[PDB]
Amino acid sequence: VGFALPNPQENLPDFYNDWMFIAKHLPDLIESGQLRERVEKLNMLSIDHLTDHKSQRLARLVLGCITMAYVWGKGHGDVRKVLPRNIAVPYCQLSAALELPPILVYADCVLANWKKKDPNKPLTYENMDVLFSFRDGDCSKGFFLVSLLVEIAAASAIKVIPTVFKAMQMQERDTLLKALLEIASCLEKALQVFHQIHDHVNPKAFFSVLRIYLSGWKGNPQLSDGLVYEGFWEDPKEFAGGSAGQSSVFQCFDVLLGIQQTAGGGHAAQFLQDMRRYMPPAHRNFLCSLESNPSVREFVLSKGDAGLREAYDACVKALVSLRSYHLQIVTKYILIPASQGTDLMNFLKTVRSTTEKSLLKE
Ligand code: HEM
Ligand SMILES: Clc1cccc(-c2c[nH]cn2)c1
Ligand SMILES: Clc1cccc(-c2c[nH]cn2)c1
Ligand SMILES: Clc1cccc(-c2c[nH]cn2)c1
Ligand SMILES: Clc1cccc(-c2c[nH]cn2)c1
Repeated sequence: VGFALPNPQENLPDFYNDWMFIAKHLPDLIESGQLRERVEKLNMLSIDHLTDHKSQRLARLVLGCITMAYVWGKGHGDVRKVLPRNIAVPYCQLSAALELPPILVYADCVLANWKKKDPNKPLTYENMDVLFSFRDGDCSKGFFLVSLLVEIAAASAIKVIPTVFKAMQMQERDTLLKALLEIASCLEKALQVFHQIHDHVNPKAFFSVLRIYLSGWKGNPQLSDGLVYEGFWEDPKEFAGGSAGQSSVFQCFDVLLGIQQTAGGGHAAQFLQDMRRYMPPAHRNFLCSLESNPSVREFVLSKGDAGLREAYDACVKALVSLRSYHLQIVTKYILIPASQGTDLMNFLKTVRSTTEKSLLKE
Protein backbone atom coordinates (compact mmCIF):
# COMPACT_ATOMS: atom_id res chain seq x y z
CA VAL A 1 0.00 0.00 0.00
CA GLY A 2 3.10 2.18 0.01
CA PHE A 3 2.28 5.16 2.23
CA ALA A 4 -1.32 4.19 2.94
CA LEU A 5 -1.85 3.14 6.55
CA PRO A 6 -1.88 -0.65 6.09
CA ASN A 7 -5.13 -2.29 7.21
CA PRO A 8 -6.49 0.76 9.10
CA GLN A 9 -8.25 0.19 12.41
CA GLU A 10 -12.05 0.42 12.19
CA ASN A 11 -13.11 0.47 15.84
CA LEU A 12 -11.89 2.53 18.78
CA PRO A 13 -11.91 1.30 22.38
CA ASP A 14 -15.43 1.45 23.79
CA PHE A 15 -14.27 4.40 25.89
CA TYR A 16 -14.75 6.47 22.69
CA ASN A 17 -18.16 5.14 21.63
CA ASP A 18 -19.65 8.66 21.74
CA TRP A 19 -17.06 9.89 19.22
CA MET A 20 -17.45 6.82 17.04
CA PHE A 21 -21.24 7.10 17.10
CA ILE A 22 -21.16 10.69 15.87
CA ALA A 23 -18.66 9.98 13.10
CA LYS A 24 -20.56 6.90 11.91
CA HIS A 25 -23.79 8.90 11.64
CA LEU A 26 -22.62 12.16 10.10
CA PRO A 27 -25.01 11.98 7.10
CA ASP A 28 -28.19 11.90 9.15
CA LEU A 29 -26.75 13.86 12.08
CA ILE A 30 -25.82 16.59 9.61
CA GLU A 31 -29.08 16.12 7.68
CA SER A 32 -31.29 16.48 10.75
CA GLY A 33 -29.18 19.28 12.22
CA GLN A 34 -28.46 17.27 15.37
CA LEU A 35 -24.72 17.05 14.62
CA ARG A 36 -23.68 20.26 16.34
CA GLU A 37 -25.76 19.40 19.39
CA ARG A 38 -24.20 15.95 19.76
CA VAL A 39 -20.72 17.49 19.60
CA GLU A 40 -21.60 20.23 22.10
CA LYS A 41 -22.91 17.65 24.59
CA LEU A 42 -19.90 15.30 24.37
CA ASN A 43 -17.91 14.59 27.50
CA MET A 44 -14.24 15.47 27.28
CA LEU A 45 -12.63 12.12 26.52
CA SER A 46 -8.95 11.73 27.32
CA ILE A 47 -6.76 10.46 24.49
CA ASP A 48 -4.79 8.30 26.92
CA HIS A 49 -6.86 5.20 26.07
CA LEU A 50 -5.55 5.41 22.47
CA THR A 51 -2.74 2.94 22.90
CA ASP A 52 -1.25 2.44 19.42
CA HIS A 53 -0.57 4.29 16.18
CA LYS A 54 -3.51 2.67 14.37
CA SER A 55 -6.00 3.71 17.02
CA GLN A 56 -4.61 7.24 17.13
CA ARG A 57 -4.94 7.51 13.33
CA LEU A 58 -8.53 6.24 13.46
CA ALA A 59 -9.20 8.69 16.30
CA ARG A 60 -7.72 11.55 14.28
CA LEU A 61 -9.89 10.55 11.32
CA VAL A 62 -12.97 10.29 13.56
CA LEU A 63 -12.35 13.70 15.12
CA GLY A 64 -11.36 15.33 11.86
CA CYS A 65 -14.61 14.22 10.23
CA ILE A 66 -16.57 15.42 13.23
CA THR A 67 -14.71 18.74 13.09
CA MET A 68 -15.37 19.29 9.38
CA ALA A 69 -19.03 18.47 9.93
CA TYR A 70 -19.21 20.72 13.00
CA VAL A 71 -17.61 23.69 11.29
CA TRP A 72 -19.52 23.43 8.01
CA GLY A 73 -22.83 21.87 9.08
CA LYS A 74 -24.92 21.54 5.93
CA GLY A 75 -22.43 23.69 4.03
CA HIS A 76 -24.87 26.49 3.22
CA GLY A 77 -23.00 29.23 5.04
CA ASP A 78 -24.11 28.65 8.64
CA VAL A 79 -20.62 27.93 9.94
CA ARG A 80 -19.23 27.48 13.44
CA LYS A 81 -16.10 29.49 14.24
CA VAL A 82 -15.36 27.82 17.60
CA LEU A 83 -14.70 24.10 18.00
CA PRO A 84 -16.06 23.10 21.44
CA ARG A 85 -13.41 22.34 24.04
CA ASN A 86 -14.47 18.75 24.61
CA ILE A 87 -13.52 17.88 21.06
CA ALA A 88 -10.91 20.58 20.34
CA VAL A 89 -8.66 19.61 23.26
CA PRO A 90 -8.34 15.85 22.54
CA TYR A 91 -8.19 16.58 18.81
CA CYS A 92 -5.33 19.04 19.28
CA GLN A 93 -3.54 16.80 21.78
CA LEU A 94 -3.81 13.82 19.45
CA SER A 95 -2.87 15.98 16.48
CA ALA A 96 0.19 17.20 18.38
CA ALA A 97 1.17 13.58 19.10
CA LEU A 98 0.76 12.60 15.45
CA GLU A 99 2.36 15.91 14.40
CA LEU A 100 -0.52 16.87 12.11
CA PRO A 101 -2.50 20.13 12.19
CA PRO A 102 -5.92 19.57 13.80
CA ILE A 103 -7.85 19.56 10.54
CA LEU A 104 -8.88 16.68 8.32
CA VAL A 105 -5.97 15.90 6.00
CA TYR A 106 -5.36 13.59 3.06
CA ALA A 107 -3.66 11.05 5.34
CA ASP A 108 -6.80 10.86 7.48
CA CYS A 109 -9.63 10.64 4.96
CA VAL A 110 -7.71 8.64 2.37
CA LEU A 111 -4.76 6.81 3.88
CA ALA A 112 -6.53 5.84 7.10
CA ASN A 113 -10.15 5.84 5.89
CA TRP A 114 -10.55 2.43 4.26
CA LYS A 115 -11.09 -1.29 4.77
CA LYS A 116 -11.16 -4.45 2.73
CA LYS A 117 -14.57 -6.06 2.48
CA ASP A 118 -13.00 -9.51 2.14
CA PRO A 119 -9.65 -9.48 4.00
CA ASN A 120 -8.57 -12.39 1.74
CA LYS A 121 -8.95 -10.71 -1.69
CA PRO A 122 -6.96 -7.92 -3.41
CA LEU A 123 -7.13 -4.17 -2.93
CA THR A 124 -9.66 -3.39 -5.63
CA TYR A 125 -12.36 -0.75 -5.51
CA GLU A 126 -14.90 -3.61 -5.50
CA ASN A 127 -13.34 -5.15 -2.39
CA MET A 128 -13.00 -1.88 -0.48
CA ASP A 129 -14.95 0.65 1.52
CA VAL A 130 -14.41 3.93 3.30
CA LEU A 131 -14.82 4.06 7.05
CA PHE A 132 -16.51 7.47 7.10
CA SER A 133 -18.65 9.62 4.84
CA PHE A 134 -20.17 13.04 5.39
CA ARG A 135 -23.50 13.06 3.51
CA ASP A 136 -25.61 10.52 1.68
CA GLY A 137 -24.62 10.77 -1.94
CA ASP A 138 -21.45 12.81 -1.40
CA CYS A 139 -19.37 10.19 -3.31
CA SER A 140 -16.77 10.16 -0.53
CA LYS A 141 -16.23 6.43 -1.14
CA GLY A 142 -15.48 7.02 -4.81
CA PHE A 143 -13.40 10.10 -4.19
CA PHE A 144 -11.35 8.78 -1.25
CA LEU A 145 -10.94 5.22 -2.53
CA VAL A 146 -9.98 6.25 -6.06
CA SER A 147 -7.41 8.65 -4.61
CA LEU A 148 -6.25 5.73 -2.50
CA LEU A 149 -6.05 3.41 -5.50
CA VAL A 150 -4.08 5.95 -7.53
CA GLU A 151 -1.77 6.38 -4.56
CA ILE A 152 -1.26 2.63 -4.20
CA ALA A 153 -0.51 2.28 -7.91
CA ALA A 154 2.05 5.08 -7.69
CA ALA A 155 3.46 3.80 -4.40
CA SER A 156 4.74 0.70 -6.23
CA ALA A 157 7.40 3.07 -7.57
CA ILE A 158 8.54 3.91 -4.01
CA LYS A 159 9.87 0.35 -3.79
CA VAL A 160 12.25 1.30 -6.62
CA ILE A 161 13.46 4.69 -5.29
CA PRO A 162 16.28 3.06 -3.26
CA THR A 163 17.36 1.24 -6.43
CA VAL A 164 17.64 4.61 -8.20
CA PHE A 165 19.91 6.13 -5.58
CA LYS A 166 22.12 3.07 -5.07
CA ALA A 167 22.45 2.52 -8.82
CA MET A 168 23.68 6.10 -9.00
CA GLN A 169 26.29 5.67 -6.27
CA MET A 170 27.39 2.22 -7.42
CA GLN A 171 27.39 3.59 -10.98
CA GLU A 172 25.03 0.87 -12.21
CA ARG A 173 23.80 2.26 -15.51
CA ASP A 174 21.48 -0.56 -16.50
CA THR A 175 20.01 -0.77 -12.98
CA LEU A 176 19.33 2.98 -12.98
CA LEU A 177 17.69 2.73 -16.40
CA LYS A 178 15.37 -0.18 -15.57
CA ALA A 179 14.53 1.58 -12.29
CA LEU A 180 13.50 4.78 -14.07
CA LEU A 181 11.48 2.78 -16.59
CA GLU A 182 9.74 0.89 -13.78
CA ILE A 183 8.85 4.20 -12.08
CA ALA A 184 7.46 5.49 -15.39
CA SER A 185 5.43 2.29 -15.75
CA CYS A 186 3.93 2.74 -12.28
CA LEU A 187 3.06 6.35 -13.08
CA GLU A 188 1.42 5.16 -16.27
CA LYS A 189 -0.57 2.55 -14.37
CA ALA A 190 -1.51 5.26 -11.86
CA LEU A 191 -2.96 7.28 -14.76
CA GLN A 192 -5.18 4.39 -15.85
CA VAL A 193 -6.47 3.98 -12.30
CA PHE A 194 -7.06 7.75 -12.25
CA HIS A 195 -9.83 7.29 -14.88
CA GLN A 196 -11.91 5.57 -12.19
CA ILE A 197 -12.80 9.03 -10.85
CA HIS A 198 -15.44 9.03 -13.58
CA ASP A 199 -16.72 5.62 -12.51
CA HIS A 200 -17.39 6.55 -8.91
CA VAL A 201 -17.62 10.32 -8.37
CA ASN A 202 -20.43 12.36 -9.71
CA PRO A 203 -19.37 15.93 -10.57
CA LYS A 204 -22.51 17.54 -9.11
CA ALA A 205 -22.20 15.67 -5.80
CA PHE A 206 -18.49 16.32 -5.46
CA PHE A 207 -18.69 20.02 -6.20
CA SER A 208 -21.82 20.82 -4.23
CA VAL A 209 -21.58 18.37 -1.32
CA LEU A 210 -18.22 16.71 -0.74
CA ARG A 211 -15.98 19.68 -1.51
CA ILE A 212 -17.65 21.59 1.32
CA TYR A 213 -16.35 19.20 3.98
CA LEU A 214 -12.78 19.16 2.65
CA SER A 215 -12.55 22.95 2.84
CA GLY A 216 -10.24 24.49 5.42
CA TRP A 217 -10.01 27.75 7.28
CA LYS A 218 -6.91 29.27 5.73
CA GLY A 219 -7.64 32.33 3.63
CA ASN A 220 -11.30 31.38 3.84
CA PRO A 221 -13.73 34.35 3.89
CA GLN A 222 -16.33 32.39 5.88
CA LEU A 223 -13.77 31.85 8.69
CA SER A 224 -11.54 34.84 8.00
CA ASP A 225 -9.32 34.47 11.10
CA GLY A 226 -9.38 30.70 11.34
CA LEU A 227 -11.04 28.40 13.81
CA VAL A 228 -10.91 28.71 17.58
CA TYR A 229 -9.86 25.38 19.09
CA GLU A 230 -11.57 26.17 22.37
CA GLY A 231 -9.64 25.50 25.55
CA PHE A 232 -6.48 24.69 23.59
CA TRP A 233 -5.41 27.91 21.82
CA GLU A 234 -6.91 31.26 22.67
CA ASP A 235 -6.60 32.85 19.24
CA PRO A 236 -8.12 31.30 16.09
CA LYS A 237 -5.84 29.34 13.80
CA GLU A 238 -5.85 28.96 10.05
CA PHE A 239 -5.27 25.55 8.52
CA ALA A 240 -5.65 24.48 4.92
CA GLY A 241 -8.32 22.03 3.91
CA GLY A 242 -7.46 18.58 2.67
CA SER A 243 -5.50 18.26 -0.55
CA ALA A 244 -3.81 15.52 -2.51
CA GLY A 245 -0.97 18.03 -2.34
CA GLN A 246 -0.65 16.55 1.16
CA SER A 247 0.30 13.14 -0.27
CA SER A 248 4.06 12.62 -0.07
CA VAL A 249 3.72 9.96 -2.79
CA PHE A 250 2.24 12.57 -5.16
CA GLN A 251 5.00 15.06 -4.29
CA CYS A 252 7.88 12.58 -4.20
CA PHE A 253 8.23 12.02 -7.96
CA ASP A 254 8.83 15.73 -8.55
CA VAL A 255 11.51 15.62 -5.84
CA LEU A 256 13.02 12.38 -7.18
CA LEU A 257 13.25 13.78 -10.69
CA GLY A 258 14.64 17.15 -9.60
CA ILE A 259 11.51 18.93 -10.80
CA GLN A 260 11.64 21.84 -8.38
CA GLN A 261 7.95 22.29 -7.62
CA THR A 262 8.78 23.83 -4.22
CA ALA A 263 11.54 26.20 -5.37
CA GLY A 264 11.09 29.96 -5.38
CA GLY A 265 8.53 32.01 -3.51
CA GLY A 266 5.72 31.82 -6.05
CA HIS A 267 2.34 30.72 -4.81
CA ALA A 268 2.43 27.24 -6.39
CA ALA A 269 5.73 26.39 -4.69
CA GLN A 270 4.58 27.90 -1.40
CA PHE A 271 1.35 25.86 -1.46
CA LEU A 272 3.11 22.55 -2.14
CA GLN A 273 5.69 23.31 0.54
CA ASP A 274 2.90 24.24 2.93
CA MET A 275 1.08 20.97 2.19
CA ARG A 276 4.08 19.04 3.54
CA ARG A 277 3.17 20.34 6.99
CA TYR A 278 -0.02 18.24 6.63
CA MET A 279 1.80 14.96 5.89
CA PRO A 280 2.66 12.45 8.60
CA PRO A 281 6.18 13.19 9.89
CA ALA A 282 7.59 9.97 8.39
CA HIS A 283 6.12 10.95 5.02
CA ARG A 284 7.52 14.47 5.27
CA ASN A 285 10.88 13.01 6.26
CA PHE A 286 10.85 10.72 3.23
CA LEU A 287 10.50 13.81 1.03
CA CYS A 288 13.23 15.78 2.82
CA SER A 289 15.61 12.83 2.54
CA LEU A 290 14.97 12.66 -1.22
CA GLU A 291 15.68 16.39 -1.40
CA SER A 292 19.05 15.81 0.29
CA ASN A 293 20.18 13.00 -2.04
CA PRO A 294 22.16 13.73 -5.21
CA SER A 295 20.09 14.93 -8.15
CA VAL A 296 18.86 12.11 -10.38
CA ARG A 297 18.31 14.73 -13.07
CA GLU A 298 21.92 15.95 -12.93
CA PHE A 299 23.20 12.37 -13.01
CA VAL A 300 21.20 11.63 -16.16
CA LEU A 301 22.19 14.98 -17.67
CA SER A 302 25.91 14.29 -17.16
CA LYS A 303 26.13 10.80 -18.66
CA GLY A 304 25.68 11.50 -22.38
CA ASP A 305 23.41 8.46 -22.28
CA ALA A 306 20.34 8.62 -24.53
CA GLY A 307 18.74 5.51 -23.03
CA LEU A 308 19.11 7.10 -19.59
CA ARG A 309 17.66 10.36 -20.87
CA GLU A 310 14.79 8.41 -22.46
CA ALA A 311 14.03 6.59 -19.22
CA TYR A 312 14.07 9.86 -17.29
CA ASP A 313 11.76 11.57 -19.79
CA ALA A 314 9.36 8.63 -19.58
CA CYS A 315 8.96 9.50 -15.88
CA VAL A 316 8.59 13.22 -16.59
CA LYS A 317 6.09 12.52 -19.39
CA ALA A 318 4.00 10.25 -17.20
CA LEU A 319 3.84 13.07 -14.63
CA VAL A 320 2.80 15.49 -17.40
CA SER A 321 0.08 13.09 -18.57
CA LEU A 322 -1.23 12.69 -15.02
CA ARG A 323 -1.40 16.46 -14.54
CA SER A 324 -3.01 17.02 -17.95
CA TYR A 325 -5.60 14.35 -17.25
CA HIS A 326 -6.07 15.88 -13.79
CA LEU A 327 -6.65 19.30 -15.36
CA GLN A 328 -9.48 17.71 -17.36
CA ILE A 329 -10.83 16.23 -14.10
CA VAL A 330 -10.73 19.64 -12.49
CA THR A 331 -12.55 21.17 -15.45
CA LYS A 332 -15.33 18.59 -15.21
CA TYR A 333 -15.62 18.40 -11.40
CA ILE A 334 -15.09 22.02 -10.37
CA LEU A 335 -15.08 24.58 -13.19
CA ILE A 336 -18.13 23.25 -15.04
CA PRO A 337 -20.25 22.64 -11.88
CA ALA A 338 -19.22 26.09 -10.55
CA SER A 339 -20.84 27.61 -13.66
CA GLN A 340 -24.17 25.97 -12.70
CA GLY A 341 -11.66 29.31 -9.75
CA THR A 342 -9.03 30.53 -12.19
CA ASP A 343 -6.42 30.89 -9.46
CA LEU A 344 -6.89 27.13 -9.21
CA MET A 345 -6.41 26.40 -12.90
CA ASN A 346 -3.32 28.61 -12.93
CA PHE A 347 -1.86 26.70 -10.00
CA LEU A 348 -2.25 23.32 -11.72
CA LYS A 349 -1.09 24.73 -15.05
CA THR A 350 1.98 26.21 -13.34
CA VAL A 351 2.75 22.83 -11.74
CA ARG A 352 2.25 20.98 -15.03
CA SER A 353 4.37 23.56 -16.86
CA THR A 354 7.16 23.17 -14.30
CA THR A 355 6.86 19.43 -14.93
CA GLU A 356 7.09 19.62 -18.71
CA LYS A 357 9.94 22.15 -18.54
CA SER A 358 11.97 19.35 -16.95
CA LEU A 359 11.77 17.20 -20.09
CA LEU A 360 15.23 16.57 -21.50
CA LYS A 361 14.00 16.40 -25.10
CA GLU A 362 11.07 18.45 -26.40
C1 HEM B 1 -13.04 15.00 -8.36
C2 HEM B 1 -11.75 14.76 -8.60
C3 HEM B 1 -10.64 15.80 -8.32
C4 HEM B 1 -10.72 17.14 -8.18
C5 HEM B 1 -11.93 18.08 -8.30
C6 HEM B 1 -9.40 17.64 -7.90
C7 HEM B 1 -9.11 18.96 -7.71
C8 HEM B 1 -7.89 19.48 -7.38
C9 HEM B 1 -7.64 20.84 -6.99
C10 HEM B 1 -8.76 21.89 -6.83
C11 HEM B 1 -6.33 20.99 -6.77
C12 HEM B 1 -5.57 22.26 -6.33
C13 HEM B 1 -4.91 22.09 -4.96
C14 HEM B 1 -6.03 21.87 -4.00
O1 HEM B 1 -6.95 22.70 -3.99
O2 HEM B 1 -6.00 20.86 -3.26
C15 HEM B 1 -5.71 19.72 -7.04
C16 HEM B 1 -4.37 19.47 -6.94
C17 HEM B 1 -3.83 18.21 -6.90
N1 HEM B 1 -4.52 17.05 -7.11
FE1 HEM B 1 -6.52 16.86 -7.44
N2 HEM B 1 -8.52 16.59 -7.87
C18 HEM B 1 -9.25 15.45 -8.11
C19 HEM B 1 -8.72 14.19 -8.13
C20 HEM B 1 -7.41 13.95 -7.83
C21 HEM B 1 -6.85 12.65 -7.61
C22 HEM B 1 -7.60 11.29 -7.65
C23 HEM B 1 -5.56 12.82 -7.34
C24 HEM B 1 -4.53 11.72 -7.04
C25 HEM B 1 -3.85 11.22 -8.07
C26 HEM B 1 -5.24 14.22 -7.39
C27 HEM B 1 -3.98 14.70 -7.16
C28 HEM B 1 -3.63 16.01 -7.01
C29 HEM B 1 -2.31 16.56 -6.73
C30 HEM B 1 -1.02 15.74 -6.51
C31 HEM B 1 -2.43 17.88 -6.67
C32 HEM B 1 -1.33 18.92 -6.38
C33 HEM B 1 -0.94 19.61 -7.68
C34 HEM B 1 -0.12 18.70 -8.57
O3 HEM B 1 0.70 17.91 -8.03
O4 HEM B 1 -0.28 18.74 -9.83
N3 HEM B 1 -6.41 14.91 -7.69
N4 HEM B 1 -6.69 18.81 -7.42
CL1 LIG C 1 -1.52 20.28 17.33
C1 LIG C 1 -0.52 20.72 15.98
C2 LIG C 1 0.07 19.75 15.18
C3 LIG C 1 0.86 20.13 14.09
C4 LIG C 1 1.07 21.48 13.80
C5 LIG C 1 0.49 22.45 14.60
C6 LIG C 1 0.68 23.75 14.35
C7 LIG C 1 1.52 24.26 13.45
N1 LIG C 1 1.43 25.59 13.53
C8 LIG C 1 0.54 25.89 14.48
N2 LIG C 1 0.08 24.75 15.00
C9 LIG C 1 -0.31 22.06 15.68
CL1 LIG D 1 1.55 23.39 18.82
C1 LIG D 1 2.33 22.09 17.98
C2 LIG D 1 2.25 20.73 18.33
C3 LIG D 1 2.95 19.79 17.54
C4 LIG D 1 3.70 20.23 16.43
C5 LIG D 1 3.76 21.60 16.12
C6 LIG D 1 4.44 22.18 15.12
C7 LIG D 1 5.00 21.58 14.08
N1 LIG D 1 5.56 22.55 13.36
C8 LIG D 1 5.34 23.73 13.96
N2 LIG D 1 4.64 23.50 15.06
C9 LIG D 1 3.08 22.50 16.90
CL1 LIG E 1 -8.64 15.51 1.38
C1 LIG E 1 -8.49 14.84 -0.22
C2 LIG E 1 -8.75 13.49 -0.46
C3 LIG E 1 -8.61 12.95 -1.75
C4 LIG E 1 -8.22 13.79 -2.80
C5 LIG E 1 -7.98 15.14 -2.55
C6 LIG E 1 -7.59 15.96 -3.54
C7 LIG E 1 -7.47 15.63 -4.82
N1 LIG E 1 -7.03 16.73 -5.45
C8 LIG E 1 -6.90 17.71 -4.56
N2 LIG E 1 -7.24 17.23 -3.36
C9 LIG E 1 -8.11 15.66 -1.27
CL1 LIG F 1 0.11 9.11 -9.50
C1 LIG F 1 0.67 10.76 -9.41
C2 LIG F 1 1.98 11.03 -9.03
C3 LIG F 1 2.40 12.36 -8.96
C4 LIG F 1 1.53 13.41 -9.26
C5 LIG F 1 0.23 13.13 -9.66
C6 LIG F 1 -0.63 14.11 -9.94
C7 LIG F 1 -1.86 13.95 -10.42
N1 LIG F 1 -2.40 15.17 -10.52
C8 LIG F 1 -1.51 16.07 -10.10
N2 LIG F 1 -0.41 15.41 -9.72
C9 LIG F 1 -0.20 11.80 -9.72
